[PDB]
Amino acid sequence: AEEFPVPNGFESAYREVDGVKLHYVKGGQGPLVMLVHGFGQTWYEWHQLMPELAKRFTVIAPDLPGLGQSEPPKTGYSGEQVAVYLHKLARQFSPDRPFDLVAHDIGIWNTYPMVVKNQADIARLVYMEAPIPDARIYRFPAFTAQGESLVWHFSFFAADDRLAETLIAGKERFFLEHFIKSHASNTEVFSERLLDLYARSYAKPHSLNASFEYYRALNESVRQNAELAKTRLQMPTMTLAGGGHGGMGTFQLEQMKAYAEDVEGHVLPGCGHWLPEECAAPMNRLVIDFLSR
Amino acid sequence: AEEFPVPNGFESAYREVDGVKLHYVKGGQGPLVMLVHGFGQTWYEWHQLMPELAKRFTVIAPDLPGLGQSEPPKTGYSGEQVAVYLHKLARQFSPDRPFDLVAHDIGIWNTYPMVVKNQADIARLVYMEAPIPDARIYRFPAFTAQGESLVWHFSFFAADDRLAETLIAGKERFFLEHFIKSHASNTEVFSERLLDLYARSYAKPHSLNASFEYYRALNESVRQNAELAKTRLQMPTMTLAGGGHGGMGTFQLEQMKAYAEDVEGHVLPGCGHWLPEECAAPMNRLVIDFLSR
Ligand SMILES: CCCC[C@H](O)CO
Repeated sequence: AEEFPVPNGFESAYREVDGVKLHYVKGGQGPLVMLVHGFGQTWYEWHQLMPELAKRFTVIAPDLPGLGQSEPPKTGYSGEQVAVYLHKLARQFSPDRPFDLVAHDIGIWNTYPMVVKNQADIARLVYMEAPIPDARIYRFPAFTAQGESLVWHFSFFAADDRLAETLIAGKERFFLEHFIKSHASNTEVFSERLLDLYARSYAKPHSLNASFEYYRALNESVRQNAELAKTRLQMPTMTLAGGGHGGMGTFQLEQMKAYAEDVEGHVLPGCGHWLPEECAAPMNRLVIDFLSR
Repeated sequence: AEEFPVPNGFESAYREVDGVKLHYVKGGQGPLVMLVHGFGQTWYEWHQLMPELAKRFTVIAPDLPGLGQSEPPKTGYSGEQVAVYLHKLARQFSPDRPFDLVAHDIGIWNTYPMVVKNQADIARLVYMEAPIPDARIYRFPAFTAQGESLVWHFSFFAADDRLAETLIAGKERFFLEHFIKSHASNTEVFSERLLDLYARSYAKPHSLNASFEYYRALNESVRQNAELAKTRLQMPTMTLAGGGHGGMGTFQLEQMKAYAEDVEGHVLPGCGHWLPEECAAPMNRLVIDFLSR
């Protein structure tokens, strides 16, 4: 049983990594590109980009531990722990060459440590729409003159007593629609069918919990990254962010400038947080061209 | 019926003010002091302080519009709108003499405009444990290096689509225990029995909604107060804040200095947001002494 439909020419498969059964969707030929999703979503956010990339690359899109059809991590949900699973998965398919990495939202949190610790393994890097966990996150405001802020959910999701699971259970589809649309410019791309699919996936009890455990580990991830960031990133890097409602704007590139020597950035007007779906055509073009250099 | 037990020698009654039936508890004799509660609670938070004050004052403790046993406001939930109800209620009992005011949490939001617009009616003022709505509220962080921030709930409660009521309805007792304890230093005073009492009151559907409408009106109150604050407060004022987990600390006094000519402030160590219950002895003493000047 597949939670989401597989594109023609791709296969849905699993690999055991350190005792954890990881789900992924894979297709194409050539050097490896790994695409890593974020919160509220699964591998499927990449389903429009995948067949285009597959003309030039071997493409793998895993479900993050605990999410989609992947088993929860057996170590923990901090960025360093999760990055081990993703790094070892990629290396199963690209043992002798460096691979490319594209990540969105918490996919960034879950890959940054393996990028900085294994720089020779990473040919090119694309990061979109999330802060790397560092002290900058403590400056985002709780409330705005226009209403709810961008990241008040950091506290909601990190709270103890299973606050988020307890309040959201039974209302998973309702909450996810609110959350997605509050962070979107182009809400029309999120059809009832698409929202149904994403909601059913993250509503699995272990997935609903896994979702928030990433946030419960965020402060630990920040502390981890304070040490890791002493080593700058050397590989060619591109950042993308949305310039419309829900987007990170200039923050993405400005933060990345502190981490990478060789970085170019784009802000996409008329697009919010969910770039692969809200602004598929220009986002896909920018990623494809950057990786094809 | 009575949601909370009246202290001996006090009466529970109602007064219609501009078409809205307000509930209050009243006792004692002498000059009038009005005690105004905050979010998650009702007049009952004052029930330990009330007998002591009643030896020297006529004491009234109303339920805020829509909360406890008071009807929702008919105008709106902004600070200026709600303050009219409270000012008129007080002046019914003290038409020819100024009265004293003690306010906690959103009790501050709902009284500040009537204090500034009717300064001669207010003899002495005590404010505790919340910001006066102004530009400073936009500087509070969404997330902290320790975990959930003090006021991330501002965004949760203000969110469109009735997000908060939809998630919290039917889980009111769970939510309130988490909210209260997470804002406390001395959590032990919040017995299951006491939490049962508070939760039953705010679980009334009109009360759960009313609670959040105060936050949906917060930006309006900020705009209102930008004009009002052009006139400084002239009457003797005292601020209190908790110095422990969940408390406002030095912020309370520092903000009040911008608003008042004559102000003294105290931070109570080992006490969080819920001063009358967490630290009844020192808080009650500070209030009684200040008013008895
Ligand atoms: C909305 C910007 C991205 C920040 C985090 O990844 C939120 O889940």
